[PDB]
Amino acid sequence: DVNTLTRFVMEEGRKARGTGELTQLLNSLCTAVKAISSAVRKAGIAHLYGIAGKLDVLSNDLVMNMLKSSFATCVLVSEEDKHAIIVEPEKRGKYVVCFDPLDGSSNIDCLVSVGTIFGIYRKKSTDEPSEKDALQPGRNLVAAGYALYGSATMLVLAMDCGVNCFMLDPAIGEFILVDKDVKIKKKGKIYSLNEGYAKDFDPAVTEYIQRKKFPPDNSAPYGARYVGSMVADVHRTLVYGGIFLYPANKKSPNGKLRLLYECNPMAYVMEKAGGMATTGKEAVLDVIPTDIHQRAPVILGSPDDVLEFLKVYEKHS
Amino acid sequence: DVNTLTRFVMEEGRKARGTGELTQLLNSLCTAVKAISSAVRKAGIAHLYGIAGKKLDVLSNDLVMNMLKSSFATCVLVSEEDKHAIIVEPEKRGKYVVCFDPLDGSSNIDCLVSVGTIFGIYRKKSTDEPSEKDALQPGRNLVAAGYALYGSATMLVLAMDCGVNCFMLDPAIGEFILVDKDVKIKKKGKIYSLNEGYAKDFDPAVTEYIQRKKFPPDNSAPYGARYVGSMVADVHRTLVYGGIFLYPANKKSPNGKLRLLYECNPMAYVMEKAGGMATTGKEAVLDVIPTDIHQRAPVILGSPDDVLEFLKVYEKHS
Amino acid sequence: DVNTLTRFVMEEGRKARGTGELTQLLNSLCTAVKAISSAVRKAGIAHLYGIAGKLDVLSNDLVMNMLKSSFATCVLVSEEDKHAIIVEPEKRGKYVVCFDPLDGSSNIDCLVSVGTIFGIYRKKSTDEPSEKDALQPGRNLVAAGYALYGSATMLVLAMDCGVNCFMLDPAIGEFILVDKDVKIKKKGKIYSLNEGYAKDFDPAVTEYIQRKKFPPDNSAPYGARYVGSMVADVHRTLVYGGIFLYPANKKSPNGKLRLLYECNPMAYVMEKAGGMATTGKEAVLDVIPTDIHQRAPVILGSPDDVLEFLKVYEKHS
Amino acid sequence: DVNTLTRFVMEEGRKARGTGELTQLLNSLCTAVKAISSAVRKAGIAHLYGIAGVKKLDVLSNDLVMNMLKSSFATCVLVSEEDKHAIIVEPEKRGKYVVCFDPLDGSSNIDCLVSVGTIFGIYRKKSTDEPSEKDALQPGRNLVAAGYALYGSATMLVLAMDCGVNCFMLDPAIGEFILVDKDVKIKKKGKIYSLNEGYAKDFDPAVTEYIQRKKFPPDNSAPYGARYVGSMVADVHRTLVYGGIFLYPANKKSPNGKLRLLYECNPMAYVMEKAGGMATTGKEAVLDVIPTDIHQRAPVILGSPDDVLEFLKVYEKHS
Ligand SMILES: O=C(NCCCOCCCNC(=O)NS(=O)(=O)c1cccc(Cl)c1)NS(=O)(=O)c1cccc(Cl)c1
Ligand SMILES: O=C(NCCCOCCCNC(=O)NS(=O)(=O)c1cccc(Cl)c1)NS(=O)(=O)c1cccc(Cl)c1
Repeated sequence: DVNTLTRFVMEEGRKARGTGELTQLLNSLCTAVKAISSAVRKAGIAHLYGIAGKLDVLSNDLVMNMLKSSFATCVLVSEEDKHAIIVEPEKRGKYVVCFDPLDGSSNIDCLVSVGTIFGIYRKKSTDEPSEKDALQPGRNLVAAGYALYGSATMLVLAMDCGVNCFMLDPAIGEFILVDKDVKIKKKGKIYSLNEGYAKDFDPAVTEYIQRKKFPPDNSAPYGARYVGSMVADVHRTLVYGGIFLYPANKKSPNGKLRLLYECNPMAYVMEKAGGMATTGKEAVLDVIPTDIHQRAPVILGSPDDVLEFLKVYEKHS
Repeated sequence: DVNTLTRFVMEEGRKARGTGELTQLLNSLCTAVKAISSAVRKAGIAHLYGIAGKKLDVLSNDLVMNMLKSSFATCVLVSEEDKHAIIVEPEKRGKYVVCFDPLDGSSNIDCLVSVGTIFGIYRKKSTDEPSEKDALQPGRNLVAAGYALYGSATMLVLAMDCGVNCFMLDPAIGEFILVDKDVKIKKKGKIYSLNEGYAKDFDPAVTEYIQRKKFPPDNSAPYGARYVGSMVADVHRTLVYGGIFLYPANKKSPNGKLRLLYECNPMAYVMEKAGGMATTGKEAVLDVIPTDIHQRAPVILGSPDDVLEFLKVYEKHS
Repeated sequence: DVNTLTRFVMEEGRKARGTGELTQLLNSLCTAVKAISSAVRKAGIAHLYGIAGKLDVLSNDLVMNMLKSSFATCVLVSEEDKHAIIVEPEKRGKYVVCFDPLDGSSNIDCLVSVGTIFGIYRKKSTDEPSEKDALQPGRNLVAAGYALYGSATMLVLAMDCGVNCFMLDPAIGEFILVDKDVKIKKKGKIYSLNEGYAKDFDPAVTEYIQRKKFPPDNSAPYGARYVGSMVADVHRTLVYGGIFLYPANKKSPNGKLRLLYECNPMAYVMEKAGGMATTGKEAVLDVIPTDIHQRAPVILGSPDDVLEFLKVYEKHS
Repeated sequence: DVNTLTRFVMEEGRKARGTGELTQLLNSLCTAVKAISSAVRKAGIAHLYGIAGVKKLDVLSNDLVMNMLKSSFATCVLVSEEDKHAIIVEPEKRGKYVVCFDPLDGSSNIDCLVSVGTIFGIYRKKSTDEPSEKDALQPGRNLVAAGYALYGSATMLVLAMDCGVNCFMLDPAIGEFILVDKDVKIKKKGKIYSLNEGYAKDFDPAVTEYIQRKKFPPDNSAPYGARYVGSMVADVHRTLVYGGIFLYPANKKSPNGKLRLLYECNPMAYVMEKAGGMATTGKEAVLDVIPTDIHQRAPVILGSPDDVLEFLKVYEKHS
């Protein structure tokens, strides 16, 4: 039977005997994602160019506004906003959402794939909502995932039931379930990181990547791919297997990607698909945050590959 | 004033006193590209999954083939998807030869990587009966070339004698809107792009060149690295931001991997019309004289300062 | 604050402490309407004409399949099907749906407005579901409405809480609430019927139309509009006021429109909007059907206008 | 073989050995029509209702047609239903054609989602004088091309030229007008009549008798059906496809009718005649009226030729 995101979350909710509030959140989020997709594919650009005589800000406003009006959220953390946004009392629900509304957009002038990353927590205390409600370890996530605006638009939704992938049919504005309960390969053949900054690599990263290009045995060297857009690179990692690295170094001892709305959601998707996500010292999902914009190193992907990285990493520690 | 692809080529043709045949070709191609874009973004995918109770690269080929045949502007069509050249039936024969890659990069489309359509347009040069040999022209002979990139948005980049112009597809109205006129690439960039997974097979010149990007001998900042693995995406980034793109020969591909007629030549032509460069290492891509419609070529292309720097390293290794 | 059909029905259901089954039905119905709208506006028609080298049937297939897979329905009556469709046991829910999947399509070759009409009943008996479960008076409706595929696509949904109008935004595939708790004008200035059958009119209709052209109280004559597509004519009646008539004639002594899936849904929308709908002898919603395809005369619209017709009708007994 | 509006006009132009200027006009017009269609179907309406935290359609449509036509380099004088005076195209963008158009005909009732449309008629500038409003004061006989876009259940462009009438369906997935009906001809006699009978008390006696004949046929034939959308493009297009008659006639309160000659009556009369139909004011062919004011009204009775002739017989009978 055909299945849409709307029908899927309703049915997972009836199984869980839920009240429907998380489904309202996700419905509102999907509406925002269709609106972002439409703007990212440049619907209406002819009007900007005078036929009748910003993008990351618009994406942020869409997500912010749909979530606030969902009546399901109370604290909203965005990559685009210095402080957490506190939902006004009359619209407050029980969930905390951290999101990157248009990840990768700094290079959107070249039409690179971009995406929306999100992580959904249940508010844990009864105190007045504040930034501290978003300072939960990724282990506490209720749901997380991303929309990828690539050759097509796809929503990847990870929850306790696993990882499910929904293709946006723009003819009708429906997310169609096309990949159910997806699992990542145990071991891949692609490595993904910015090798231009090799001079700053931690010595363990240098050795691990050397082994991918120059295997000490008779295996074939890994292929290299690096889009420079986290959603594109992580989704390829999910589909094809392999490893994605944005690691710490001496100049950036905490990495550069942001824990709350980049690393944790991707780490959660990965673990629900049978993959791994490490900072090098611990699981990303076990980091207890102290700053809503704090950075974390991340190495994620096929478990055999992540474990091999950790072997080399331990060797230099 | 607002300008569309349709209006633009018609006006360039009136300037040149043309008969309208190349405009008919380009109109037909743009119709195919909009249909390809629609299918690549998965419009109607719900019907495949049973809402009411062809593979993309095949459909893309059919769209380009059929639109070009019915344009009455072409006589020989070479496609990545077809082993032999397609000879247009006599009643629909026009004067142009088109080599194209209908959905470049589609082998990884299952991860939604950017994909694209690449095309190069020649005038048929011989008076012989149309045949595969009509497509064996060096890229220097191109009349027009370019690509559609199906990325975060769909864009058509069209290079001609007048320069390079970029048109954004507005899917609300099915129009390509002129958004970047007479585009020129930066003289020098800060990004290098190649599959470093083949580092073990690199010839010494490539190895040294890449070492210079990571460990600059003048202690300037290292280049950043980007490699989508989809040629249209990487070349378009190279055009927009500058830098250098490399697909050199390796042990799996001793004659390079990218295809001369419908990947390297069209991108080389766009690059040169934008003030960039494109070389095999031994000569300009556009100067290679093809002998086989699917033959491969090594390619190094992008900002002129960067390609020239590579060629100095190449000369150093003779 | 912005509101979608998805969010609206979900929020009405949470207010009512519902189990979500009617929402699943209405969500499935909205998906089908968007796919019908896409096909009616001829998205993809270029493929039929060979770019790469039925409409009422498709609409019926879209509604049947989405409702079956909603797990909310048990009996389905369609204009297109001789007998009621009984949902297979594993997909059975508690609701009965009568619908006209593409009303007006007989004239779609001239691109007349067309529409989808639906009425939703709860199954009342514990017996195995059967065609007889749809033989309920319109008084028993739980929800009803229509999608109009006109200059734009609009879904009008009537329930106990009133009538709400949602515009389909085709850029994002969302029904946006644009008219809340709609009420029809007490009296309009437009009458709508096929005057081509004047030779067959009952004397009461003849006299009423005479009053519209030659007003006895010195008011201006009514304008006449008759699209010939019931959804288009009824929606204008809702928006501008006035009266719509499809009375009996010699070709159709019981009228021409079908009680279960044309007259009843429109009568229910009208009454929920403060309007009226009568056969001449009784309220449409009070007719107790004995055949799922039975016909009924219908006079509906602004209450002052219908009452004036009934005043003339009673004069002729 | 598939044929699009753009491909069709290029090929008609190469046949005529034309310079392409009219094709540029028609291309620009098609771009505006696709943009009108998008706005009419309410693409983006969610932004008006606060999804992220504004011209009326008839204003937007006029702006779209005006701007696309000016930038076509193919026009010199532009007459719009929306503008009191003709627009004179600036010298650097002047071409040889005069365009009269109604950018969103029927829009006054668009709040009920009635079918609406865009109507256009294209003239060659005949004089060597400086371009002025007078260049639009040509009889419909002089039309080079005319037609309409109907935004109904689907969007269709009907284009009438010397070669006949052709119908192109807009495929909104790709923004292409696809040729679906070639060389269209109207039925010789129809079975539908179309006019606002609510104003019957003001009818001219010939109209009263003709409509009486449609409802109470004197020869035991079947009475005609009645249809009246109230949007001219929708009613005229149904008339083209199914046959019959459409009436917006003069009366004593409105001796010149209500519809506008230059950008409503003339283009529809031209489409009808190119399809083998008729269009009359009652006293003469619409296309033969010589206008003196760009916004002047004309009565119009059009459609299947036997039906129109029957009307004219009734009209002549009442002198
Ligand atoms: O999804 C969840 N539950 C499923 C839905 C059940 O609750 C629906 C509440 C609204 N009620 C109705 O609509 N009722 S009605 O009869 O249809 C009705 C009555 C009157 C008017 C109308 Cl129009 C309709 N729970 S969850 O916590 O969000 C959740 C948990 C786990 C995973 C996930 Cl993904 C989500
Ligand atoms: O584009 C080129 N020329 C532009 C104008 C071509 O005009 C030919 C079109 C056919 N003629 C008309 O349509 N005539 S009409 O009066 O409008 C007419 C008459 C009757 C019915 C109608 Cl409906 C319309 N030349 S080129 O070689 O292709 C070329 C060269 C260089 C760069 C490029 Cl990009 C392209």
